[PDB]
Amino acid sequence: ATRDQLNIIVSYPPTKQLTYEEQDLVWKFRYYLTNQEKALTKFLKCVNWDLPQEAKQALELLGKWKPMDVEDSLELLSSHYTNPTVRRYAVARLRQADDEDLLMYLLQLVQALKYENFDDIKNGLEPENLEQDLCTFLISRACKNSTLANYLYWYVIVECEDQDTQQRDPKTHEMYLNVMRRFSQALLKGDKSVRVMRSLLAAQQTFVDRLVHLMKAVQRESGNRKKKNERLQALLGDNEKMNLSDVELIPLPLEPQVKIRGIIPETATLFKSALMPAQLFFKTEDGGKYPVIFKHGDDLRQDQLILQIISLMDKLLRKENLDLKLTPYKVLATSTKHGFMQFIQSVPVAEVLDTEGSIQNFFRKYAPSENGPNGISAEVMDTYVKSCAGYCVITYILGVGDRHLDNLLLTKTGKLFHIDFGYILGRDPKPLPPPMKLNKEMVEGMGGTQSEQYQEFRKQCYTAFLHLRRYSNLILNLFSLMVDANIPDIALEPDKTVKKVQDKFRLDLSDEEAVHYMQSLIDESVHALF
Ligand SMILES: c1ccc2sc(-c3cnn4cccnc34)nc2c1
Ligand SMILES: [Cl-]
Ligand SMILES: [Cl-]
Ligand SMILES: [Cl-]
Ligand SMILES: [Cl-]
Ligand SMILES: [Cl-]
Ligand SMILES: [Cl-]
Ligand SMILES: [Cl-]
Ligand SMILES: [Cl-]
Ligand SMILES: [Cl-]
Ligand SMILES: [Cl-]
Ligand SMILES: [Cl-]
Ligand SMILES: [Cl-]
Ligand SMILES: [Cl-]
Ligand SMILES: [K+]
Ligand SMILES: [K+]
Repeated sequence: ATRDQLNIIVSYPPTKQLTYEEQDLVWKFRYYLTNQEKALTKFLKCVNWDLPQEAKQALELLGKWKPMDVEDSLELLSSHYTNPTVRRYAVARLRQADDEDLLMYLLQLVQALKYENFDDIKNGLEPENLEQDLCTFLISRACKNSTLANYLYWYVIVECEDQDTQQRDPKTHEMYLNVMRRFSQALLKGDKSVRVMRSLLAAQQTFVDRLVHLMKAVQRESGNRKKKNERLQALLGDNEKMNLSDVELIPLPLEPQVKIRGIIPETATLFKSALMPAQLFFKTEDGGKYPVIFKHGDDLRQDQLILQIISLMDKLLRKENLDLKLTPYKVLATSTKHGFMQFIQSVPVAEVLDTEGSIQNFFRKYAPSENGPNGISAEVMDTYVKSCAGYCVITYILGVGDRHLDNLLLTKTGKLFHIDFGYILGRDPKPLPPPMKLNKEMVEGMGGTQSEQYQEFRKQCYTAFLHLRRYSNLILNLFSLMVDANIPDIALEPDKTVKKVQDKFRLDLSDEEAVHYMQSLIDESVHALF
């Protein structure tokens, strides 16, 4: 009875609001839940931190409570929590995570700095252990891991440049400046290995500055795209002036593990789109090539968030031994006005239909198999079905809209994936958008609704939906740290952002019911087509 109600309360998503009755109830069975790590956050939510006496007893129970998982500690860094001890406790719990998991959360943790003590961040500048705040922790971990240092720098530099924040929230703007100042300071006071990282960061910044200047200069050629391409390739050739073809092996901001010698001038060209982004081939240290897209005049931060979340969702699926052949390509804003994207060799589905008439034709042309399904390589088909299922569930959870055949891309190995996430969290250029985004071309690609593939596709959809639901706490916690970020589709309804994602998980349904729900969603989406 009562215990049953308590179990339901602790089972609530981290972002669900407890009623007054639910809160007073939790406060009553405090000592009866100290050994339930998943209940710690619910107790903390039910404490009046404005009352000295109340907070004192609460902090005491914190010390005797079974430590909470790192995934749940993210909740404490949200704006909801202002008690320094709780926030310090959250950092102590985050310290228990390795750098691979920490990097999965860094984007959100940089936003969570908005909820930290600004004066402490500033005062730190030269004129469970709980001595480190978030800023100190991130800087500490970055000094030990150049990959974390890379993303910390760029994530924070972008927030420093944000002119919206500068005008509307000068205090927050200054804080991020102070964060950058604290970072530089720590680097200059570190070991030889640490200090060199600072100059590497500076080398990256100047390279990006010269690339930006290059893009503007290309736009000085008033000719057609061919003429602009010739201007681009010519300017890239002059390392004396642009200094972008021969550099001192600096980490690639988009992917710091990749060291680059410069950009191949002769293979650089501009896309035929309004902003004319450039496809650039970086020369890597081992003689290889890393193709990127560099876009100027666009805020990539919404795309950056979605691809960071898709990367996380892929890793989660992979952890559960489910590889759905996803394409979490890398995105890095280098400013609110420009950034990099990892280029994935592929062809938009609209172009596939224009040139080959169908996905299946395309597959047969490049991946034929006599005994394969519909004369298509079984491996390619298996990749297509899995990637279809993965993105079908992922785009559904994230509420991605504006879905057409030009932002649905396909590789010759069978990988299908989505790009250009200008519409997320339920927004769409059109009203009454389909809840699930499963077009006829996709279903035809796998052999139609009568094909076994289809059935397998739904099976994969079920599996993925159940797996991701298990991580709804982590995913919702990360989104909760984004509610105040300068992201268009979040800024529109900040208060409703987490709810919109939470509802997609249908955590009110059991696993069995959730599979039925997914099936319905798939079947009705296919019926609409039909
Ligand atoms: C024709 C027209 C437009 C595009 S954008 C594109 C592409 C490849 N990787 N990637 C990663 C992110 C965004 N976009 C891409 N391929 C084409 C082909
Ligand atoms: Cl009530
Ligand atoms: Cl109380
Ligand atoms: Cl703080
Ligand atoms: Cl570095
Ligand atoms: Cl402020
Ligand atoms: Cl250097
Ligand atoms: Cl441009
Ligand atoms: Cl191109
Ligand atoms: Cl053009
Ligand atoms: Cl990314
Ligand atoms: Cl193409
Ligand atoms: Cl955008
Ligand atoms: Cl809409
Ligand atoms: K990839
Ligand atoms: K078309």
